[PDB]
Amino acid sequence: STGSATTTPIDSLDDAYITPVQIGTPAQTLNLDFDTGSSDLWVFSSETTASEVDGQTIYTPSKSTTAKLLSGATWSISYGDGSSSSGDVYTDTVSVGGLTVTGQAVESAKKVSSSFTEDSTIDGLLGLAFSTLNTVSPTQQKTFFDNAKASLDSPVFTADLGYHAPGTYNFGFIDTTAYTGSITYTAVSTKQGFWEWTSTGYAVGSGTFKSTSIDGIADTGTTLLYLPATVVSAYWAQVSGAKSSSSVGGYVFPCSATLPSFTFGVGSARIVIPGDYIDFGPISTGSSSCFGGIQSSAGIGINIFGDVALKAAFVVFNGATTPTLGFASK
Ligand code: NA
Repeated sequence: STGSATTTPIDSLDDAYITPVQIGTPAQTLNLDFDTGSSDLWVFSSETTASEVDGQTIYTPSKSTTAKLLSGATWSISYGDGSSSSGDVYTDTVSVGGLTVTGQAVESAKKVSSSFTEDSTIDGLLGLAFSTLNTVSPTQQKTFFDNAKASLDSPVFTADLGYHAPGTYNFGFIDTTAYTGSITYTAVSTKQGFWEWTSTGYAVGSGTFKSTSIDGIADTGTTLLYLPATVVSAYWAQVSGAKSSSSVGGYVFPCSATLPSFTFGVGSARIVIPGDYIDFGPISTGSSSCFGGIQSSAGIGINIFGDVALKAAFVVFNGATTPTLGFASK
């Protein structure tokens, strides 16, 4: 089997991407944030505290003939941005892009933090990191990908995120029309439960490539590119008037600037992030200070290849017995 679904930016900045997901029978379609940095499929639901729901579409298990309470199971998750959610668990039929899993754990939120309530466009998350991070207790649950894997034509999924445009998540196949050149594969460590890999270095603009190992994660659920402070300082030093602002919480730059590209290495291959991808616009409405898309990972404890990086590439998440990542230009 295979599946193919379109993923759509939630706003004009590509802050996140939503993908429609069918849950239950008859289908209830919710727009989920596919997150390769976490391992829970959780949804706004008929159980979510009413004051914490503001425009999201909810999953109502009582209206699904295939829903069953997973008795005694609870979940609770905290993300890198300080957001959180928790609740109880149902099993139900879940389909993405035509690919169906029966008996998927659907984590029903009883509580969500303010950042979720305030984002009306995201109805929940679909985690695609390794199932070792799943938070369900006392019986850990599998991701949608791990439950689909054995049925797939190939044990893979691909992320093809758009810049200010829709893109695609595919399950079970490589679309050889979706990228240019060849795919370069690189090793993955699953020790922390992430798609963790080592970039071979970077360049700023037309500058020389610096060969240096940068360990980080491929995380579709993180907007920005978080790299070591040395690398980030080298990038922003090429933008007149850029500076790190403790008040704003990262590097800002004049909105009048033209940003340089940023290149990262994947083995001997190179992925180029155009400068435009690094512009996240005014820090507040009408400001002439703009927020940068490359930020320091110092204090986060890991480097994160978030959407700024991933949307410059066709990315293969190879879930074979020995996982690997692949990157191609597009
Ligand atoms: Na922000």
